Amino acid sequence: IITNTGKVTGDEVPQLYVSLGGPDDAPKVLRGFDRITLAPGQQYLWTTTLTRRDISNWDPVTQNWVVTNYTKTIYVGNSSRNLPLQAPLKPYP
Amino acid sequence: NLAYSPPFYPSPWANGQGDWAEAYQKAVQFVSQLTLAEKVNLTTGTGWEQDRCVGQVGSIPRLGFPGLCMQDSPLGVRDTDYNSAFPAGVNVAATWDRNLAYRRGVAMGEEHRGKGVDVQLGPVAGPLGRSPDAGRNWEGFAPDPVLTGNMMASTIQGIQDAGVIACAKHFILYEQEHFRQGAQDGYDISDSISANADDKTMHELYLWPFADAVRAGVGSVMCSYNQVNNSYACSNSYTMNKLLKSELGFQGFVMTDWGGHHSGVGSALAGLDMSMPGDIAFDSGTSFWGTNLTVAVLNGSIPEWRVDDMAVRIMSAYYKVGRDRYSVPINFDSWTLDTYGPEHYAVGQGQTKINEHVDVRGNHAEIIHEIGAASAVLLKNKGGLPLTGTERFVGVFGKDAGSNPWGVNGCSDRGCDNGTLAMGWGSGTANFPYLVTPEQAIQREVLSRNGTFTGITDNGALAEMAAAASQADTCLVFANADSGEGYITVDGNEGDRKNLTLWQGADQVIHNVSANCNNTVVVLHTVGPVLIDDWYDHPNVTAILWAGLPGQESGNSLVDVLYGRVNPGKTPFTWGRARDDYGAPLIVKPNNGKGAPQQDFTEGIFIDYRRFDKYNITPIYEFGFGLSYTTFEFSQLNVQPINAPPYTPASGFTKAAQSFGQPSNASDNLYPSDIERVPLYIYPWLNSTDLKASANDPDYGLPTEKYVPPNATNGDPQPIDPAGGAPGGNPSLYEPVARVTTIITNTGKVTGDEVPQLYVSLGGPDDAPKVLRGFDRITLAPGQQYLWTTTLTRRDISNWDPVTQNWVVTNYTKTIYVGNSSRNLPLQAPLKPYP
Amino acid sequence: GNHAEIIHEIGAASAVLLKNKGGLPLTGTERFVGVFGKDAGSNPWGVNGCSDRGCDNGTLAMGWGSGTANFPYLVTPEQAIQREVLSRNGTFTGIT
Amino acid sequence: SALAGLDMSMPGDIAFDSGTSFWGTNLTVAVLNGSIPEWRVDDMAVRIMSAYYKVGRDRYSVPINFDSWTLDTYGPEHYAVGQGQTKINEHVDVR
Amino acid sequence: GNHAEIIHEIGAASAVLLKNKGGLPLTGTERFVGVFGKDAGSNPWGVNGCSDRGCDNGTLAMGWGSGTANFPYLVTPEQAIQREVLSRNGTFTGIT
Ligand SMILES: *[C@@H]1O[C@H](CO)[C@@H](O[C@@H]2O[C@H](CO)[C@@H](O[C@@H]3O[C@H](CO[C@H]4O[C@H](CO[C@H]5O[C@H](CO)[C@@H](O)[C@H](O)[C@@H]5O[C@H]5O[C@H](CO)[C@@H](O)[C@H](O)[C@@H]5O)[C@@H](O)[C@H](O)[C@@H]4O)[C@@H](O)[C@H](O[C@H]4O[C@H](CO)[C@@H](O)[C@H](O)[C@@H]4O[C@H]4O[C@H](CO)[C@@H](O)[C@H](O)[C@@H]4O[C@H]4O[C@H](CO)[C@@H](O)[C@H](O)[C@@H]4O)[C@@H]3O)[C@H](O)[C@H]2NC(C)=O)[C@H](O)[C@H]1NC(C)=O
Ligand SMILES: *[C@@H]1O[C@H](CO)[C@@H](O[C@@H]2O[C@H](CO)[C@@H](O[C@@H]3O[C@H](CO[C@H]4O[C@H](CO[C@H]5O[C@H](CO)[C@@H](O)[C@H](O)[C@@H]5O[C@H]5O[C@H](CO)[C@@H](O)[C@H](O)[C@@H]5O)[C@@H](O)[C@H](O[C@H]5O[C@H](CO)[C@@H](O)[C@H](O)[C@@H]5O)[C@@H]4O)[C@@H](O)[C@H](O[C@H]4O[C@H](CO)[C@@H](O)[C@H](O)[C@@H]4O[C@H]4O[C@H](CO)[C@@H](O)[C@H](O)[C@@H]4O)[C@@H]3O)[C@H](O)[C@H]2NC(C)=O)[C@H](O)[C@H]1NC(C)=O
Ligand SMILES: *[C@@H]1O[C@H](CO)[C@@H](O[C@@H]2O[C@H](CO)[C@@H](O[C@@H]3O[C@H](CO[C@H]4O[C@H](CO)[C@@H](O)[C@H](O)[C@@H]4O)[C@@H](O)[C@H](O[C@H]4O[C@H](CO)[C@@H](O)[C@H](O)[C@@H]4O[C@H]4O[C@H](CO)[C@@H](O)[C@H](O)[C@@H]4O[C@H]4O[C@H](CO)[C@@H](O)[C@H](O)[C@@H]4O)[C@@H]3O)[C@H](O)[C@H]2NC(C)=O)[C@H](O)[C@H]1NC(C)=O
Ligand SMILES: *[C@@H]1O[C@H](CO)[C@@H](O[C@@H]2O[C@H](CO)[C@@H](O[C@@H]3O[C@H](CO)[C@@H](O)[C@H](O[C@H]4O[C@H](CO)[C@@H](O)[C@H](O)[C@@H]4O[C@H]4O[C@H](CO)[C@@H](O)[C@H](O)[C@@H]4O)[C@@H]3O)[C@H](O)[C@H]2NC(C)=O)[C@H](O)[C@H]1NC(C)=O
Ligand SMILES: *[C@@H]1O[C@H](CO)[C@@H](O[C@@H]2O[C@H](CO)[C@@H](O[C@@H]3O[C@H](CO)[C@@H](O)[C@H](O[C@H]4O[C@H](CO)[C@@H](O)[C@H](O)[C@@H]4O)[C@@H]3O)[C@H](O)[C@H]2NC(C)=O)[C@H](O)[C@H]1NC(C)=O
Ligand SMILES: *[C@@H]1O[C@H](CO)[C@@H](O[C@@H]2O[C@H](CO)[C@@H](O[C@@H]3O[C@H](CO)[C@@H](O)[C@H](O[C@H]4O[C@H](CO)[C@@H](O)[C@H](O)[C@@H]4O)[C@@H]3O)[C@H](O)[C@H]2NC(C)=O)[C@H](O)[C@H]1NC(C)=O
Ligand SMILES: *[C@@H]1O[C@H](CO)[C@@H](O[C@@H]2O[C@H](CO)[C@@H](O[C@@H]3O[C@H](CO[C@H]4O[C@H](CO)[C@@H](O)[C@H](O)[C@@H]4O)[C@@H](O)[C@H](O)[C@@H]3O)[C@H](O)[C@H]2NC(C)=O)[C@H](O)[C@H]1NC(C)=O
Ligand SMILES: *[C@@H]1O[C@H](CO)[C@@H](O[C@@H]2O[C@H](CO)[C@@H](O[C@@H]3O[C@H](CO)[C@@H](O)[C@H](O)[C@@H]3O)[C@H](O)[C@H]2NC(C)=O)[C@H](O)[C@H]1NC(C)=O
Ligand SMILES: *[C@@H]1O[C@H](CO)[C@@H](O[C@@H]2O[C@H](CO)[C@@H](O)[C@H](O)[C@H]2NC(C)=O)[C@H](O)[C@H]1NC(C)=O
Ligand SMILES: *[C@@H]1O[C@H](CO)[C@@H](O)[C@H](O)[C@H]1NC(C)=O
Ligand SMILES: *[C@@H]1O[C@H](CO)[C@@H](O)[C@H](O)[C@H]1NC(C)=O
Ligand SMILES: *[C@@H]1O[C@H](CO)[C@@H](O)[C@H](O)[C@H]1NC(C)=O
Ligand SMILES: *[C@@H]1O[C@H](CO)[C@@H](O)[C@H](O)[C@H]1NC(C)=O
Ligand SMILES: OC[C@H]1O[C@@H](O)[C@H](O)[C@@H](O)[C@@H]1O
Repeated sequence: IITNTGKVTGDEVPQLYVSLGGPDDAPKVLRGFDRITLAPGQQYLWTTTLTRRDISNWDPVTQNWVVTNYTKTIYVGNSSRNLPLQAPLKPYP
Repeated sequence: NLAYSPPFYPSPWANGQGDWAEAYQKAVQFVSQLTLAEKVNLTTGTGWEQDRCVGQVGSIPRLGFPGLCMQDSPLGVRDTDYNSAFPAGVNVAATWDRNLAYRRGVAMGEEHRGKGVDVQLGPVAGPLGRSPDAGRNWEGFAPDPVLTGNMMASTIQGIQDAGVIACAKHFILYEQEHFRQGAQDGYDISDSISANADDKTMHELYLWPFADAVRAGVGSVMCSYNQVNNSYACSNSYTMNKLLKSELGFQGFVMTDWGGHHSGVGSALAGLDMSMPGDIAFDSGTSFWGTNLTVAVLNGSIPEWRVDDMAVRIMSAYYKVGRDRYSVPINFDSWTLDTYGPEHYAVGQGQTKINEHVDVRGNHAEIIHEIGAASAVLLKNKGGLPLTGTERFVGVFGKDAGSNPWGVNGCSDRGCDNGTLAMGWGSGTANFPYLVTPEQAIQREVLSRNGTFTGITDNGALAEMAAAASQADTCLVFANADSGEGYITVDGNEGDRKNLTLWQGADQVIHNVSANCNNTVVVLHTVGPVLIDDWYDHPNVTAILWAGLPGQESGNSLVDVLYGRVNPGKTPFTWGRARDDYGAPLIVKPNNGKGAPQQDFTEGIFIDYRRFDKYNITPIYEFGFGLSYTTFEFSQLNVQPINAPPYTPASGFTKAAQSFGQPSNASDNLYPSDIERVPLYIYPWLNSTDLKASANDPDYGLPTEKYVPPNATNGDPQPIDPAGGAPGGNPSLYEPVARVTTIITNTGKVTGDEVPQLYVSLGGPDDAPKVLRGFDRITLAPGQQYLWTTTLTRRDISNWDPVTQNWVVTNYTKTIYVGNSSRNLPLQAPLKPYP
Repeated sequence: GNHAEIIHEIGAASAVLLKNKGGLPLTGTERFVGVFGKDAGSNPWGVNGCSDRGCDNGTLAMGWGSGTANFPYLVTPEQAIQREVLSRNGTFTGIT
Repeated sequence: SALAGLDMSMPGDIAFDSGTSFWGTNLTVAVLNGSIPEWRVDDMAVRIMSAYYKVGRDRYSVPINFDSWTLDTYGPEHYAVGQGQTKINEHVDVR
Repeated sequence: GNHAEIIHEIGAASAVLLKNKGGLPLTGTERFVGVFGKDAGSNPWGVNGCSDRGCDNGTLAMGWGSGTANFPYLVTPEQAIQREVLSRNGTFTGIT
């Protein structure tokens, strides 16, 4: 949820970064974004769907895309460093 | 003896193909999560005046879904405030400019979006324009399937690009107001008028602009009030299952016109998706759907796949245009402008904040102004226009020049003609933020250049007019003609116009000013054509300008044309000498005893210019005609055949129908205890697990075979229609067959606009001598040359063959005509077969 | 000539504010401005339509008789308030 | 390059106005002498025309109405060698 | 105050058409207008950038010395003509 906490209508660019988890991976990588207009005090539920590719690495050995064993962490916010909310991706039950 | 509408079943289910694939997938994923009761909520409106929008289906609170809001109209947001009032569709048609149509669409969708509206109830392809005097033709575009079809597509794209579902209406053969909901004028008739047309006439005329709508991505279609071969349009399996969903491949949803719904099971199986406003009659507390549709699925009378397809089609439209991306809650109320009031307006309950007074107009005044100006049509000009700006004394004459004394929004649904005319009456309206009159704007312009001015708006004051006309340099005379939806009657005009002549006593005003002023310029604000034979050729009328219904900037857009700053369009309808010249008289008296009146489209394709052309009737001004402030010449016609792959009829089979959830039990469809049941409010729930008692239907209990036609419940793979295969029809119909190039040259002194027009003679004995198949709008400086290139499709040179139930290129030779009106076509060439 | 300028200046400066509890000046941020009354509007017989201005058919800008002159035009309260209101993005209705 | 997956050579010569091409006449000869299978060049042509038909050039085609080398209304078609005088700019407003 | 208006009206009325065989008036629909000359443009040092206007660095609207005044702004020929040409969808270029 994204809420306009100010006094005027405004545009936000919510962003979704993923940490793939491995020791050679980048701390995080952009995998989602949108641009929304919200009036004052308005809420928006922002829904993004990640794909297999968005949580894979390229493995030279098998010459294919793999989801490594490392825990993937999803971060949400409005720049590459303003990421107040985070959560791990768990297996489906 | 009595026209019959054959059955076609089952109701085609949505196929997830082509441009609809992403939206279908999201719809499925959404509807897959739903209970039966939640699914029924998407289908059924909550009752007349029970929520905030003109139409509103229920919510799905378990998933945080607020429902959908359906709001009028085709020319702006109806029944609110701080919105714009756009020009009428007939003016858009008169521009002959697709990109202006597009831009108006974006602008309208933007206002709907900012008010929280999900579906905008337009644009209008039906009425097409069968009869010049039918009351709602101004809401639509033109009596020509190509012109209207192109404007539908452009308009729909605009709307839907702005994040709002469009709704093509009224489907179909809704071509007059009298008897559209049956009994009126003291006549007792059992049922609405019935439009009876043959399969070719349906295909070559009325349905064609719907195919364009569907091909353009239109998210919804509204079925009409009238019957079609004596089955109600919202109950007609041939029009909704066969024509719209099978042949045209429509992948969105079909809603009822308001009170157009006539059955629960029949209508659902005959292809209907949404019931508006959701009750049987306004505030009856009863619905053919709602509780009844919950029961009809529970008791096996309607397959689960069908109520799933209604929901999947509804959410497909929603996802297709991006409704999940534009979060604006409903911030207005259609019933009152009060800030506070009842949510449930019909029963005075649930007091809350119902209008936020949000201003959605932005810079939309600019596209309204442009369309206003470009849409004006200069029918006559002997030097009277353009005005120089330095006339010493300017007279403005006629009530149509000035304002409504009751305020711009003073008469509900614009049901009056008390001044200048910028919009007809009925549901097809919006409230104005202001209206700039011709009087206001002309006075400002004349005074900007120190001219003197008088405005005489009492059409009774003939001595005063004569005297001032004796003294003025240029007399500007204004006259109008009004019409609208049939629930409103203005001076004996019950929606439909009771004649084709001028309103407000303007004829006499034209006569006395002409007599005294040798530089009289007449301006017409008419919903369509009027008979002008008695004054148009008067030597003192030095120009005639049709300005239609220009919306809120009427007079500002008018002065741009008058002073030559913006160039005029072309008439999108015929101006004939006499009424009888149009044919297709209105049925204003019952012609079937006490049964549904019978409107036979005996004329076939022969309406407006096709009729005039066929019978050699000479109009005063022909379809596609208009003068420019310069001259144009047409040269070097070249028709180049393309080696089209031969026509491939479609074949193969649909997927089998699917159910997205597990079957529901009556036990899970009871009113939840925590719900306070609003009186007359339409809900999906059952009083009890006793299905008969919860439906409360006098006729409850028959097995399907006894009241429903064969194959209505067939969920197995179906034959793909040979004329279908994709939205708009078989893709092989849209294969290019010819490339037409022609040179247009501005041979005059001033810059101007031309509307080049391409007409095709299909060539057979029963074809029209020429039908429009292409147009554009170009601006040329003096001496400038332009090569106009049009690519003709197979559909463009085909006829509908009832025998083979497909489109066919006949053996008769086709002739391409190129020029700037339906009768000024100096260049022609046969369409040759590819070597 | 340029005599409009003096007519305007006398028009303005001759106006008398008898009562004012808060209602004037207008701020230029009004969202919906209504104009009410036949005296805000035009004479429908035209500006010089009644001999010697011998009538009261719209806004009153001059009494009747020999103490009169013909108008080159007459800008009404309705026309001008509409213009000012629209130029500040306001909505407007005139009921006359 | 043909066998390595290239489909179109732009601007077509080896060097600018060199009069020589790695394809052109060379590609004709390469196919005729067996060095390049017919399926390869056929696949070059198919892939080119697949793009053309994908976006609907067959629907939206209009003749070229401008010239990249000069704004003059009249000039040479074959700008590089001052040849083939004709109307090369129609000055069409596409804005 | 509103003295811009008299300045504008005198500006215009003071212009002298010395020669004309077709070039004036402009139609307001020319497709490409070129403006040429350092006299069409701005003083790059600002409108009041030379003491007592003691320079000729752009368009000339006033001579130098005590017979001068500071400008609130100066609408140049380039500025106004570009705005007018573009208002009628013409193209434009200014070479100063
Ligand atoms: C098709 O469908 C449409 C839509 O439904 C439909 O539209 C309707 O058309 C109607 C017909 O045109 C139309 O009604 C006409 O309206 C005319 C204007 O109405 C307004 O003004 C009048 C007159 O006001 C004058 O006069 C009165 C005094 O009587 C005074 O009080 C006023 O202040 C004002 O004064 C001025 O004139 C004085 C002298 O008269 C002068 O002394 C003053 O100094 C000053 O100059 C008001 O009374 C109204 O209330 C409106 O405000 C209206 O003029 C016209 O009336 C005439 O015709 C009617 C028949 O249609 C008669 O009932 C009526 O008595 C009038 O009859 C005279 O004129 C006709 C022809 O014009 C003539 O044949 C008559 O014999 C008679 O002649 C005498 O007078 C004329 C001039 O008036 C002289 O020249 C002669 O020599 C004679 O002396 C209509 O009433 C209606 O508005 C419109 N409806 C809508 C909603 O749009 C249309 O009808 C349909 N078409 C068809 C073909 O069916
Ligand atoms: C599960 O729960 C369900 C939810 O409650 C529940 O549904 C209800 O079922 C009952 C039956 O049990 C339904 O009542 C019937 O409705 C029929 C249809 O009425 C409407 O449509 C008529 C036109 O219908 C044609 O077109 C439809 C598609 O539009 C087709 O489905 C139809 O089959 C029919 O097709 C024919 O015509 C087509 C051209 O139009 C053509 O393509 C096709 O090939 C074929 O020729 C309308 O005329 C009708 O309107 C009339 O009546 C209403 C009032 O009802 C008025 O307002 C109108 O002005 C007008 O006069 C509807 O819009 C009815 O036909 C059927 O009526 C017959 O039977 C009842 C007696 O029970 C008689 O009162 C009536 O006079 C009729 O008699 C005729 O047929 C009988 C045979 O039964 C025969 O004896 C007699 O001689 C005579 O000719 C009946 O009213 C009800 O609609 C459903 N309700 C809801 C809410 O959906 C279901 O029962 C439950 N199931 C179980 C198992 O429990
Ligand atoms: C309002 O009322 C009007 C008047 O009723 C409606 O207009 C009618 O609409 C009908 C469609 O619903 C249409 O029906 C067709 O008629 C054709 C021939 O009719 C001729 O006679 C009449 C009357 O005597 C004339 O007035 C008319 O002008 C004609 O001269 C038939 O050829 C059509 O049959 C085919 O389609 C129907 C369904 O539409 C199928 O049931 C039927 O099986 C036929 O289809 C097969 O055969 C054709 C033969 O050429 C094939 O081309 C086709 O693809 C199919 O082929 C399969 O089967 C064959 C073996 O048969 C096999 O070899 C092949 O491989 C395939 O598997 C049809 O009956 C009326 O003509 C039309 N009337 C008029 C005057 O317009 C109007 O729509 C109503 N409107 C509404 C909204 O309700
Ligand atoms: C089909 O469409 C219709 C029409 O939209 C839907 O009907 C509406 O359903 C909603 C949700 O049930 C309902 O809203 C409730 O109105 C109640 C009656 O006045 C309110 O009492 C209730 O408020 C409570 O819940 C809110 C959140 O749900 C809380 O924020 C609030 O404080 C209240 O919470 C108290 O009570 C709840 C139990 O109700 C309890 O759990 C809490 O702890 C707390 O004590 C709702 O806002 C509308 O009234 C309905 N509209 C009408 C006209 O009746 C219908 O739901 C749709 N059908 C389906 C199947 O989806
Ligand atoms: C489901 O859909 C069906 C329509 O297919 C819909 O049927 C309507 O139900 C009402 C209520 O049973 C019917 O009302 C009848 O109307 C006639 C009108 O002249 C009256 O004679 C009857 O009156 C008696 O019964 C009432 C019962 O509530 C009493 O209150 C009253 O005093 C009388 O004793 C009766 O009202 C109506 O005719 C049908 N309509 C049709 C076209 O069949 C049903 O209402 C829908 N269900 C839901 C839950 O919405
Ligand atoms: C087919 O493709 C081949 C390449 O795969 C292409 O080969 C090129 O041909 C030209 C000759 O036609 C070669 O150019 C020569 O280069 C040598 C340098 O080593 C020069 O000696 C040659 O003479 C130049 O200088 C002379 C001075 O007297 C001049 O008289 C003369 O005109 C020349 O300017 C000449 O330039 C070139 O080396 C090859 N290129 C490669 C990369 O192998 C062949 O031309 C193509 N065929 C067609 C029909 O296009
Ligand atoms: C502003 O527009 C209004 C709406 O058009 C105008 O009001 C209308 O004015 C005409 C002429 O005065 C009236 O027509 C008369 O009607 C009577 C009887 O009608 C009665 O029945 C209807 C219901 O069907 C009812 O609504 C009415 O109140 C009446 O009781 C006829 O016998 C006369 O011959 C004549 O035709 C309209 O009735 C009236 N309509 C409304 C909705 O008020 C008004 O004149 C316009 N004002 C200006 C300044 O132009
Ligand atoms: C804007 O206008 C100012 C003032 O006219 C310009 O500055 C002036 O530029 C001229 C030419 O470069 C200078 O001339 C110089 O005179 C000295 C003698 O004092 C001589 O030795 C130099 O070789 C040269 O001829 C002039 O002094 C100078 N004046 C001032 C007050 O600074 C300036 O160039 C203009 N700028 C633009 C961007 O157009
Ligand atoms: C066309 O307009 C002229 C006015 O410009 C009309 O001429 C006047 O007509 C009346 C009535 O016959 C004469 O008494 C006047 O002397 C004429 N005025 C002038 C200034 O010449 C002329 O009659 C109009 N034509 C028609 C057919 O009505
Ligand atoms: C207006 O013209 C009519 C004829 O159409 C005539 O009978 C009448 O006297 C004229 N009235 C005036 C005031 O000129
Ligand atoms: C539902 O039950 C109430 C009584 O609780 C009754 O008044 C109403 O008529 C019933 N509704 C139907 C549709 O039978
Ligand atoms: C139902 O459709 C099938 C074709 O799938 C056909 O065999 C059958 O004749 C139809 N049934 C009736 C009763 O018309
Ligand atoms: C209008 O009149 C005023 C005063 O004479 C004058 O300043 C202005 O230039 C005039 N305008 C025109 C276009 O003649
Ligand atoms: O108000 C919603 C609907 O109302 C009906 O009365 C009209 O015929 C429709 O065109 C309109 O969209």
